[PDB]
Amino acid sequence: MVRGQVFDVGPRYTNLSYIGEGAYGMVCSAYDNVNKVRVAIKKISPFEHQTYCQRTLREIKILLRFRHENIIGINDIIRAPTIEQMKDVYIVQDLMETDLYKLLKTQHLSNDHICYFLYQILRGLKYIHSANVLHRDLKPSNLLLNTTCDLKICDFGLARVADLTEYVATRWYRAPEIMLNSKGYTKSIDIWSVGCILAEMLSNRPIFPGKHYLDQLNHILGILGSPSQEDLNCIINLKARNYLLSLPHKNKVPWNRLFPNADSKALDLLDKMLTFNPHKRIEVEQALAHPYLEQYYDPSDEPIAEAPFKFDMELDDLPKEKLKELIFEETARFQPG
Ligand SMILES: c1cc2nc(-c3cn[nH]c3)cnc2[nH]1
Repeated sequence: MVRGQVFDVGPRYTNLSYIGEGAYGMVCSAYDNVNKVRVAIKKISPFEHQTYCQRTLREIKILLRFRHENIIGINDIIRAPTIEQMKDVYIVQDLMETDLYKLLKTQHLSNDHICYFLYQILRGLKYIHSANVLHRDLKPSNLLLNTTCDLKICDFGLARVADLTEYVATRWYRAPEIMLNSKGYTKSIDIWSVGCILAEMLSNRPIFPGKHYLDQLNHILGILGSPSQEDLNCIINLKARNYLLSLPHKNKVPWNRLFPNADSKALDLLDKMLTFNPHKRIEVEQALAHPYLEQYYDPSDEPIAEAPFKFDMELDDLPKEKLKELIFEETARFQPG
């Protein structure tokens, strides 16, 4: 009953309004007749692909266990009463006004707004990393804003525990380790993404907008300069590593040349986040404690996870039929009864 596609969420949720297709499928706003407020509803139809099933179960478990101002929650989950009938799953969340991607398309951001947004992102990320979880897909369209500049991180379908050839909408925010298919990515890949987001807030355009795979690498090298052998210390393809090390030597481009009107403190922090070497890269607590964020930084008001997150049994080894069973169990609490 929307764009020709079924969206059965009534009778509680009425007055459907199409917002847009996303990672999982159709996203609509609806009127919650119980809470007398408009909400956002994700429709997911994952049960034919093993990876989508992973993503869905990942999203549900993470978001139901996390509790933080700067992280989207899950208000309700609608699905069929029997696992046989369950084809679609509807995830109900708070309706936000927009996301950072759209915002950066139309609006210029004051230095104080950039500073505050960055703080909220890192504050949320600090909690996520405290739960021993990597987000792995941080980007402007995954950062939601409400009417009063409150920021929430969303979409944890690609999240893993801190202990890939699938389609993604953009790779402009993926760390060099990820791009080079290394086997040992840590929490620092999220930090790299935030830096990219910081740079985009400062200029309203992406810092590394590659057209294709190898072009993505060239854009990075063109700004940061040629990587050393020590920078390329991850378990990576031997031929790909030799290729990078043989590319024309690039010098590092000064940040103030790319960002002439930016706060010098913002650029110093930006320099710490966009380091090629992951082990050189600044950590989330160190970023929060950077002078640029000093007016907001307060470790007494930055909640961490009560316990490190644990998918008690490992997930990507399970048949899609077993994952469906788990999704059914995790959503049983939201059923009438
Ligand atoms: C959960 C996802 C979501 N998305 C939007 C949104 C994104 N762009 N425009 C609205 C608003 N509220 C939301 N709640």
